[PDB]
Amino acid sequence: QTIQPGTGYNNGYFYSYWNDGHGGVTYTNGPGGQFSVNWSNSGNFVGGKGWQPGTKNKVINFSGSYNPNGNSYLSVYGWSRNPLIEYYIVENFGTYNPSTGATKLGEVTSDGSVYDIYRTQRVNQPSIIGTATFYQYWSVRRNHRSSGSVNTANHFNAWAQQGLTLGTMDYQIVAVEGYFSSGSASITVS
Repeated sequence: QTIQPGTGYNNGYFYSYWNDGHGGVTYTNGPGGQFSVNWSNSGNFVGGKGWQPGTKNKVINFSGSYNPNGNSYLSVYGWSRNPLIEYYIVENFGTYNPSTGATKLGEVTSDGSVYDIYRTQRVNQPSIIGTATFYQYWSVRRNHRSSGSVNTANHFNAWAQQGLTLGTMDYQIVAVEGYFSSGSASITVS
């Protein structure tokens, strides 16, 4: 059930699989909300299941295993149009804290941990509307985990209070992203 890069629907859930074409990634869709990624000396990829379009008060449940060997994240990942924003709610990462070198814009408590909030910018990088310059919003969990519940309303409200405004919501998935690393992960979304 391993597939090419692309999006669509599998077992009622929206999925989005993408990579830079380097190779070494194997993304598979499972039953219901299950999806599995296995990669060894890969390029950069983003894959996972969720909802298209996402909403601003959804409660997202994820469970399974996540074992990275290198640079990788596990997060609630999505975009917003107008303004163009790429947002992460990082639950667990590998060898690199994605917020390293980013300015901290506050904290929020949700689902049993404290999240630190950051903003970064991507200049002329690819996006859901083509090459653009856009901001990234990060909610990085302190107590890492590979299963549990995410109340996005807590993060989206905390972001709004600090001056980080989301526009119209695009896709919103539980994604495994990995940049030139190895690992395996099997996540079930609900």
